[PDB]
Amino acid sequence: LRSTPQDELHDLLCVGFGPASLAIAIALHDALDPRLNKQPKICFLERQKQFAWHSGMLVPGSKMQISFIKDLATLRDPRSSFTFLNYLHQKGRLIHFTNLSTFLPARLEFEDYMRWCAQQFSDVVAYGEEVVEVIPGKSDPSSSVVDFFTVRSRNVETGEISARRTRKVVIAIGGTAKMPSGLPQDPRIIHSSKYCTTLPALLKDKSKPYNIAVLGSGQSAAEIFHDLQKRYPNSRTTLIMRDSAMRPSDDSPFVNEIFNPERVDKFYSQSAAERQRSLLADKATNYSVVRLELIEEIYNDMYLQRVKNPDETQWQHRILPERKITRVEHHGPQSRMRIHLKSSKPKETLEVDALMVATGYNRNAHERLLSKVQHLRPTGQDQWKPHRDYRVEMDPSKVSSEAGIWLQGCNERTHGLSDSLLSVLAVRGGEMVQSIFGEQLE
Amino acid sequence: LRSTPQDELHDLLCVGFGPASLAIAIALHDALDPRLNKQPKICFLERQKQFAWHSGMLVPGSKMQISFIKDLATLRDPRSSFTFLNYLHQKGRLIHFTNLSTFLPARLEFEDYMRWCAQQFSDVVAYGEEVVEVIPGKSSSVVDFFTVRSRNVETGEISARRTRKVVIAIGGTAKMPSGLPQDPRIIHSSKYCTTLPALLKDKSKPYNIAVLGSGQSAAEIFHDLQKRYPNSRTTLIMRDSAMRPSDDSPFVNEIFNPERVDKFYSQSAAERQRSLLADKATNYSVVRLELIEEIYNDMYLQRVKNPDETQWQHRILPERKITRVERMRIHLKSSKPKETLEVDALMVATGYNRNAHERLLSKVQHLRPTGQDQWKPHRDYRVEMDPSKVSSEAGIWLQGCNERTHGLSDSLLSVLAVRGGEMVQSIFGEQLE
Amino acid sequence: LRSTPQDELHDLLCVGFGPASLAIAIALHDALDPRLNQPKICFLERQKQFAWHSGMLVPGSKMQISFIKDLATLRDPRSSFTFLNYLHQKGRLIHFTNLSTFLPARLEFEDYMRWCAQQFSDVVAYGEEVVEVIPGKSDPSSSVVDFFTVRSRNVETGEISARRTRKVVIAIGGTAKMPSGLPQDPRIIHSSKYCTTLPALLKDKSKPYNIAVLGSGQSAAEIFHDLQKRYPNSRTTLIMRDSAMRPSDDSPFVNEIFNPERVDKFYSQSAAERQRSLLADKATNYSVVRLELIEEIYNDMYLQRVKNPDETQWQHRILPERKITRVEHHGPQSRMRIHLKSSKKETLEVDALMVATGYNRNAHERLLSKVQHLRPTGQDQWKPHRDYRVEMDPSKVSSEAGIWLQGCNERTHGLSDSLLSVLAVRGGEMVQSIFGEQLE
Amino acid sequence: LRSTPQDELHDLLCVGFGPASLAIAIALHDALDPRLNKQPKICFLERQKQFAWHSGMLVPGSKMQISFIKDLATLRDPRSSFTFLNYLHQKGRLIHFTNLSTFLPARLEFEDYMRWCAQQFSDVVAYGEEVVEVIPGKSDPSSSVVDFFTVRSRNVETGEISARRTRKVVIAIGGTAKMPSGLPQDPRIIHSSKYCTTLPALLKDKSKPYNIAVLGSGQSAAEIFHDLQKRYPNSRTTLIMRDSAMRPSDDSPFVNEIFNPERVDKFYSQSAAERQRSLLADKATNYSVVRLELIEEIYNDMYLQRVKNPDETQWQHRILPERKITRVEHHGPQSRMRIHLKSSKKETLEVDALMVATGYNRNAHERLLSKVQHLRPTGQDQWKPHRDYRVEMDPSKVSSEAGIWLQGCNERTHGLSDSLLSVLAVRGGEMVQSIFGEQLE
Ligand SMILES: Cc1cc2c(cc1C)N(C[C@H](O)[C@H](O)[C@H](O)COP(=O)(O)OP(=O)(O)OC[C@H]1O[C@@H](n3cnc4c(N)ncnc43)[C@H](O)[C@@H]1O)c1[nH]c(=O)[nH]c(=O)c1N2
Ligand SMILES: Cc1cc2c(cc1C)N(C[C@H](O)[C@H](O)[C@H](O)COP(=O)(O)OP(=O)(O)OC[C@H]1O[C@@H](n3cnc4c(N)ncnc43)[C@H](O)[C@@H]1O)c1[nH]c(=O)[nH]c(=O)c1N2
Ligand SMILES: Cc1cc2c(cc1C)N(C[C@H](O)[C@H](O)[C@H](O)COP(=O)(O)OP(=O)(O)OC[C@H]1O[C@@H](n3cnc4c(N)ncnc43)[C@H](O)[C@@H]1O)c1[nH]c(=O)[nH]c(=O)c1N2
Ligand SMILES: Cc1cc2c(cc1C)N(C[C@H](O)[C@H](O)[C@H](O)COP(=O)(O)OP(=O)(O)OC[C@H]1O[C@@H](n3cnc4c(N)ncnc43)[C@H](O)[C@@H]1O)c1[nH]c(=O)[nH]c(=O)c1N2
Ligand SMILES: NCCC[C@H](N)C(=O)O
Ligand SMILES: NCCC[C@H](N)C(=O)O
Ligand SMILES: NCCC[C@H](N)C(=O)O
Repeated sequence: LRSTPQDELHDLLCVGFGPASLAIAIALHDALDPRLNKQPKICFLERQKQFAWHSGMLVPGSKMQISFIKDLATLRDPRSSFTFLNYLHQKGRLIHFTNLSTFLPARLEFEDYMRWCAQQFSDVVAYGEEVVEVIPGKSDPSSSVVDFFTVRSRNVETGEISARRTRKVVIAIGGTAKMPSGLPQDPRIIHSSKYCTTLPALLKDKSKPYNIAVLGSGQSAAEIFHDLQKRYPNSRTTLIMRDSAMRPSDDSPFVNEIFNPERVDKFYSQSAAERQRSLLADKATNYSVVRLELIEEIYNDMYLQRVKNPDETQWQHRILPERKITRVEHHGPQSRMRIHLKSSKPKETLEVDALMVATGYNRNAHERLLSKVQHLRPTGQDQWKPHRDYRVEMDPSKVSSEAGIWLQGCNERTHGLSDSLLSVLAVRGGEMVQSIFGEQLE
Repeated sequence: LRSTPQDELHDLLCVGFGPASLAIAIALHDALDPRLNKQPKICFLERQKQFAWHSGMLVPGSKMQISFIKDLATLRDPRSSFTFLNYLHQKGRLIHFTNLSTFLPARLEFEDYMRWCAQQFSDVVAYGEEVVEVIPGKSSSVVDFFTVRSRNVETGEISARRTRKVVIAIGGTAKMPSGLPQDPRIIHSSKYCTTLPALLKDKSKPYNIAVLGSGQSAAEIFHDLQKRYPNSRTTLIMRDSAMRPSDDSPFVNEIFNPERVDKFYSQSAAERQRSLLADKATNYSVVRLELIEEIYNDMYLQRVKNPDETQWQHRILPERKITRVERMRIHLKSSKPKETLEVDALMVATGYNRNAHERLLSKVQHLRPTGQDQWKPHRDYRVEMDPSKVSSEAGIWLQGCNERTHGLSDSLLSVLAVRGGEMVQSIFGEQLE
Repeated sequence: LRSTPQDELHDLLCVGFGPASLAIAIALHDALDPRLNQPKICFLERQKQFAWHSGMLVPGSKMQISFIKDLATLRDPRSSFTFLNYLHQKGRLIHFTNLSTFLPARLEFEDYMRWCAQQFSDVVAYGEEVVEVIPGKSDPSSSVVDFFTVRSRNVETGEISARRTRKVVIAIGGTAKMPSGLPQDPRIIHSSKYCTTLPALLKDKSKPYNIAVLGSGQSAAEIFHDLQKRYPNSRTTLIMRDSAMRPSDDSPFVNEIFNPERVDKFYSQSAAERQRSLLADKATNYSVVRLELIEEIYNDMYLQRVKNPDETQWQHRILPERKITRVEHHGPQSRMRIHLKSSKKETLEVDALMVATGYNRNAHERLLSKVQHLRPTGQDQWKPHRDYRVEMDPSKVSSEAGIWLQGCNERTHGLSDSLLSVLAVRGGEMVQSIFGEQLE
Repeated sequence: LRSTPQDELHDLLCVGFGPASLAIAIALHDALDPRLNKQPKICFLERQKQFAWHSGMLVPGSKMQISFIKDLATLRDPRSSFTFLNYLHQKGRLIHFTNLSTFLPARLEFEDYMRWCAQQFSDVVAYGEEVVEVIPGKSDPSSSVVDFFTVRSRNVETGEISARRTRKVVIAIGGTAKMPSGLPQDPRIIHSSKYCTTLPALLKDKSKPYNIAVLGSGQSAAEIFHDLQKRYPNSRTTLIMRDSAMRPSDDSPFVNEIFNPERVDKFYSQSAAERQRSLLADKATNYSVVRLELIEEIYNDMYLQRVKNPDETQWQHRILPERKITRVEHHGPQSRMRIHLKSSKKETLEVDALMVATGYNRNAHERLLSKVQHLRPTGQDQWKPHRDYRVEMDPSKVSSEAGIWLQGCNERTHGLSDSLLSVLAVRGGEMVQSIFGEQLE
């Protein structure tokens, strides 16, 4: 994809360059390849200084939780140059991965696969750009009708505010860390999204006997609890969960069909109540769950401590189920905080050097980013309403049919449990290219 | 165990000789064995003509869903002669089972294990006897024994036995949808292997057979039908969108540990009810993952041959409910808050109710304390009796129907070895000291 | 690929259209595709349509090789002839993803190869059984051989036809191997003819036939296991010389001998090291069974032990360390009498004996008999170079003419030679060696 | 079992208190329990200061490679108190092990079970006792036939020599470390049997970037190669194997029937040629093989290194196949040795240690029995045990009330299960009937 001058009127601007935007960029490339099919002025803005995929949780040994066939191209076109298999071949690694007999690459490897993808679009991506607002624009003096948008971004290095004009906008900014409201702010209280990048700076000495607590019972909580035991081999770690136990993620094959690309149509057209009941019944596919293999390795590690000492209170690493944090003392010059625990049903204290908080994410950042254009929604809406093709509803007497804003990655409530994942990314990128660029390339 | 003359006043009579009563019999044997602990008058009444474990569902290839370590003795005393490993050694099969490298024996094999246990108690078990009522007795207004009346299934004659203590261990009764009519071609899962072959005699005919439900039994029946009638057209009808996997992940699975019954029983009703609901995936409306996948590959091969799933020989109809049954004509609607199948048979795999003891005890429920509409079992499974109406040497115990008070392990094999031990100490404890 | 008129001088004629030749046609197609980067080519195939070992497409049989080792992906994952691309064209890619397996059903993997093969219909002549490769000399003044005449028998009409080509590839797989001393009888059927021939012999699926199976490898286990479902009342007997079925090896360090990049290193080794290396890796391919199938068969036997502790009474039995000493097959009797002795006093009466004893890969020697005098003086076997071209006497054969062997070269090229393992990459090298300079 | 006074004439003296002898003592207990069936003078001598099972190879995370049902009692009688399942019950862990859902306990745990068994026989076991010779004895001067043996043991603490008299002797001494001949003696060259016990004493600082080499391709080499990478996370380890690859151990179910106890009869009665051919064809069940799960993990580790750098030669931890050591230079002050390698059809490594995982020889019984070697029948140069493991003696030189039995060193005559735990439970039973059968009847 060729770059467009920054001051020119773009056909599309995407906010964020994570996998969701990357799959749009790939799909456009493939849609423009005569070899694969029957140029738009595009750019991408990403706040990070270079492409990176959840680097705070690139835990040593952590694995993907989705078949590599669900990559950024293969489900739309296995012939694409951006398949995961073509990447291995380009690296001289395909025969070697074949002998792994796994559908589950290491997270480190799949991120390098996406880095290999992203770097081929570097001419159309501006890194170190934090988008802060979308502002309406009207190109014609005669009309009060909005027919473009001005996107404003702050450069993370200079702080300078730059402005770009585009006819259409995509918001693909993933999630922001979700914290329990009652925890106080403190350098020693670190969300899972920043585990690998900040906790080593906080606890520099790998051999010191730190007390480190982990809050949560889902995949990130189990991976952090397990990694800590290897990363700090002399530590005393504690897993604090509201649930009675870690529970297994569900990717049994019939259940897993809710993630098929062709289900988005059927999910979207069902009623709101039916959608919420469906999301709840399938909660075990994605939320507050741990891969069984990790459950079993952690259970075996607990069992070995039981062999060595039958008294669980003396174990080096413990799990405290059905617990909730009632108070955290974080004042004073001392190394450690005092966490107060009660049962999580409708006394005990831990002194810890750090509390890792694995409570997931919110996906509501588009509301702050779009506030200066929310007066363009149809009358009476307090939320953005994406259509099946992901374009939000605008008042048609206020917005031209040539302008629009699309949302990506935050539509689980309307489009299904695959919306925030990689599951439908290859196909969605294709649908998006037809939606945003169809008539232009036709 | 030696027999007691039928006309004598027993120390204990157990109603039903399924695994729960068998473990009680085994625990008593071990309690009386000097090798294991350095005789009470007992007897068992069983409706079936001989020992059998869910004979309607011994489908070919069906496996146990619980480790063989959870047999009728091992968790209580690994040295017992009634362990599953001791049974295999007695059969000359222990080295061969070792090499299977499985904790989950065939259900056919596990039934044989318990049959082998049961035959060692043949002298105290009366088979072909349907208990029909438990009546109070007064040896005064204080009740100090119970008269248990049973109908012989062969003669129909009503026999009567007197006992100081009674155990009700009668498992469950088939739970049916209220809207199904009575017809020989509508069969609960409990009678699948024993009744459907007599109905569908010719294995090669193109029968249409429907299977109702989405749990382990529905999947086993659905899958077995395709092998048993290879030209049939089968349909699995589920209210749910998919079969879901059973959970025995190791931390979740500790709720079935024997020492958790103490903590579970002492929790409040609300905590017990919420605990049961969150752990529902361990036992209800769930299928062993291996079977889900096996069935999925079978669907996949049909997809290879025909991309149109509506033309497939064997189908799954998710999110459906039966609205009427009129070959029978099944009418289906969506199960969310006009389809028809014509079927030669309807298999109904909807589980069980365990409330059959209430009718069996109806004539003694006036001995409960004032204001009770249900039997209230204590931790040791003894039901509360009015202390001014029933002597303390008399009482009634419930087994297998106490999930609400004692946890999800109550109707399963999980805690039987240990529970038998508690039951023998509960019921015969002071007698043996 | 466009067809070449039959009477014209071809650049390449391949004998056989199985997977080995199929990887060649796909490779040449891709070499000519501008997205990824015409010779006069034709393929002759004895079968009337494309088919891959149809006698052993037993129900539930699975591949023993990763779908990644299909006919294109290791050479170019972008090719249109990949297995993942096949699934996508059939609208089945998402459903296969949820299978979570690298091992498709053999029935499915054959449909993928048929789907590929159908795109070359214009350059494949089916129903043509090649019978000889004859020398040709274009110049009456020269004694030099510079083209070859391939004669093929029409399987329907019996008519013989001749096609001329400068270069020949022999890609004809293997021939059924039978133990000498078994006699010929319609009730004695090699594994290669199981699905196509046994139903014609034993028509009644419910009759209590006695059926014996000879061998201890993958096909023997699959036939033994399939018979029990196909004839549910039968008595089956698996007769093995070995003491037990042994598991096939695709553990990851060992499995690298099948890497495409091992063909160079293996080939450059001496005969002794090559003969020794093949021997040490026998468990990857010969007289071995998929562990999962071993475990299933074992579970079936254990259940019979639950039902009856006397092994002699079992419906289905395995007889280890046995050899067949004699077969009585004349007489009006439906059944044969197989006489057994230990292989270090048994008779079986059987309605059929299935023989799962593998293949020989020497059939090209008869097909090349009329050109073997072009070999260098003193050779008794065709000597394939690294690029699979056989050594010819350079004073007898022009440098523009040659013959290549495919699939029969394990002795020089390693255990992957007769499998699907290196076909994608080998198809590509073959196109470079045969057509490289032409496409310059 | 009740102890017998040291100076008295014993019925049985066992050299060694490892698993083979432990199953015999357990079997004798169970034979004497009226609870299990319808006391002989016994004592056990063990060189180690207390019971231990290959503690040099109790690698963290190491698993058993045999189902727990093949413990020290269960195949002979599941009702014994010495079963693995009963041990868990005594330790209050049975339900917790059940939820593990594995037939393969940790090596750490299974050793603890045998320690739990062994401690119940502490009264008949003399630890720290190295038996050095067995000496013929004649109770009647005028008769020329031997009817007892004197077993002499050296105390590892004091050096004091102790002699004990017995009518029957069992030799159950496991193996001695087998080293390749061309390797020299050096403290930085340590056999695998001494890994956990010696290597940390050599390489004290776990964080320095040591070069450590491992020689071999079987289970022990892979276990040590994998463990070094976690134990010394900054080290560079090298696995050197003569074979081209690590190969999976075979315990598939039909092949695995060779370890069934009832097969010992059929195997023993085969001719030497058939037995030698049988051992070779089933070699992948026990020799130069690694548990598949470990192979796959080591392979995943190599693959991740390939992800980080495609050039193998720059990798931290490497595997060098089809290699042989042609020379080791180890003289001088330089901390590292120089290993010289050639293909096994000029490469050199500087190493701080060479771990040698080359298995064992089981011929130590010949030196120990040298002073009784003249009692064998004429023309034998090796001890030949009968099916019941009793060695052949000249019947004119030794009374029938006396004899010597071998345990664990009889693979050649009794099958691949002989050196393992596979038949210990049943064999212990046969041994008590052979040695004490008439005595208890
Ligand atoms: C540790 C961990 C592990 C997994 C997963 C999450 C996490 C945290 N996921 C789910 C995950 O959401 C998914 O893998 C993708 O990251 C979805 O990509 P998105 O593009 O929607 O956003 P994502 O968070 O990937 O990327 C969003 C981008 O937007 C940028 N951005 C934010 N604000 C901006 C602004 N104001 N201006 C410009 N740019 C901005 C961010 O920097 C980021 O680069 C997953 N899914 C799956 O299918 N399989 C799996 O195995 C996993 N595993
Ligand atoms: C098909 C199937 C498969 C499984 C299971 C159930 C079913 C239906 N279960 C759970 C099952 O309930 C449990 O294994 C035991 O059978 C419970 O034993 P009870 O004897 O308490 O009931 P159960 O039904 O076993 O026994 C009750 C007995 O009383 C008799 N009876 C009833 N009424 C009577 C009367 N009025 N008079 C005299 N006798 C009477 C009955 O005939 C029966 O023999 C299971 N659990 C587990 O832990 N692991 C597993 O894998 C499975 N698998
Ligand atoms: C039951 C079974 C199962 C498997 C396998 C074989 C068998 C029999 N194979 C091994 C097999 O060799 C391989 O898969 C490929 O078929 C190799 O194909 P070839 O083209 O080399 O010849 P192959 O035998 O496939 O086909 C050669 C073709 O040549 C044609 N032909 C022969 N002689 C002729 C003549 N005289 N005139 C004209 N045409 C002629 C034949 O008709 C045939 O179609 C396998 N491999 C693998 O990599 N993974 C696996 O899981 C398996 N599984
Ligand atoms: C690291 C490792 C791991 C395993 C195994 C071996 C090794 C090295 N084995 C095989 C192993 O040989 C077997 O488990 C038992 O050790 C066999 O016991 P032995 O009694 O033959 O003695 P073993 O070799 O156990 O012990 C012999 C004893 O004799 C003593 N002794 C020696 N000489 C003496 C003397 N001169 N005087 C006094 N005492 C003396 C020694 O001190 C020692 O205690 C195994 N098997 C299996 O079935 N499953 C498995 O998973 C494994 N795993
Ligand atoms: N959390 C990851 C879920 C991935 C999903 N099961 C899929 O197969 O697409
Ligand atoms: N017969 C199967 C050979 C496949 C080979 N192990 C491979 O991985 O290429
Ligand atoms: N090397 C350990 C051998 C274990 C053996 N396969 C058995 O089943 O006894």
